Amino acid sequence: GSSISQEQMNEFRASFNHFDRDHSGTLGPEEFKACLISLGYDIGNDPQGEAEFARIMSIVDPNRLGVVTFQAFIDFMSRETADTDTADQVMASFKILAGDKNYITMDELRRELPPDQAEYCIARMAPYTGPDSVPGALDYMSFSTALYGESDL
Repeated sequence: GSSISQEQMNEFRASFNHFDRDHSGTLGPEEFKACLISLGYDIGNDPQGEAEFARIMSIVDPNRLGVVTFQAFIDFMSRETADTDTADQVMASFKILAGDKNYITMDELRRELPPDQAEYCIARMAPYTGPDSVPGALDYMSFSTALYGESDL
């Protein structure tokens, strides 16, 4: 949980691919900086953008290679996306860990999003009372078609 959606990695890969027509797999510090703008970042020829870009280049390239890889900008994106989610990635992730069962426990889903994101998930996930049921059993498969946190929406 707390990660990229299918549509998110789509535009991330596409923008790096749009700017990196050489398919080197890496671009320069200015090229990748303008590549963020394509996603909606105010980081381009602005002194504030330069000030935060200075942080970014130090993370993706502490070796001062003078280049940034697709995976390297993702390394910091993973830190900023820590406190946010989308319905796509949260439902998708449960199926990976609960593919062994037909349901999820509150304990198991807390591994995916340990902060209050888990509590916000329990507040919508359908309850489970099947043969393998435990007091914290929730049917994640069911969540896709039914939720109760927004019953009056």
